[PDB]
Amino acid sequence: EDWDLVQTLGEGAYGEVQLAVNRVTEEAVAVKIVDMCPENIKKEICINKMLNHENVVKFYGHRREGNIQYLFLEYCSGGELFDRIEPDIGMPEPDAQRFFHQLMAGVVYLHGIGITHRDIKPENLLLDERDNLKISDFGLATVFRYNNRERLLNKMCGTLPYVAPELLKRREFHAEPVDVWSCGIVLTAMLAGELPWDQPSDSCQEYSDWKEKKTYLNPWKKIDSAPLALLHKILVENPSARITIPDIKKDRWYNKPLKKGAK
Ligand SMILES: OCCNc1ncnc2[nH]c(-c3ccccc3)c(-c3ccccc3)c12
Repeated sequence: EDWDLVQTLGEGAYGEVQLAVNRVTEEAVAVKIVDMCPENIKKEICINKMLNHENVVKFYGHRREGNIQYLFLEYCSGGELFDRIEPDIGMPEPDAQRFFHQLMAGVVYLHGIGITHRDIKPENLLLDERDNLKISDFGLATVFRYNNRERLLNKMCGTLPYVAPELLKRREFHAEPVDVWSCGIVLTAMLAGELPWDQPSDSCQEYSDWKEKKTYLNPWKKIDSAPLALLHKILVENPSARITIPDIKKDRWYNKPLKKGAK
């Protein structure tokens, strides 16, 4: 089945994404369009074929079509999580907890099959029709485990506000703690409506304030003791002392009843 390109959802750097609706079955699917150094897109396709989870953007197929590559993907009519975050306020705590539960479920899945996303942020977290979170954009993703053997990462990538301090300070570093750190920055953004720092370096005043436990300053003063205590465990400088995902599922705020059922 071939598809018709109706509208443009959003032009994201490398090219554009379009709402491709078939005119027979009316099945809606997003379509990333990248103009082909084609090791970035060919790696993205292989990793996408491995994926199969409720909190990850599904990959249906692809088409070389001469020079223009067409990644067919799951359509998410809700848009980005970025746009559900009101500046300076964040969102209701119950909403933030549900999105965090779904984010952890998706990140647990990826880490279980040996994949790290490497650029988790509200802009890459899409929402479907019933507001379920789905991790998207695996163009920076890579294998950190193969045949039950971990491999350290050496490539610096991602986004500076969301990036863990060890990838700026160390030549090599574990992949999983980096993903956990960025999930913690996403949580901060959901509960405060702002990012805590430009980068986690010692040459950044805001980061140094956080290490000195000065939680009377923004954004920490907007949060609340329960989720803040979880943030104290995630945003630990040393990745070996940093909390893991199994232990995040045992956290008090993570298991606090807050939100009601379906409407
Ligand atoms: O898989 C990541 C590719 N992008 C997408 N994939 C799958 N479903 C999607 N819905 C969207 C989208 C939905 C509502 C409004 C705007 C965009 C987008 C979107 C496309 C470009 C930029 C940002 C978001 C999208």
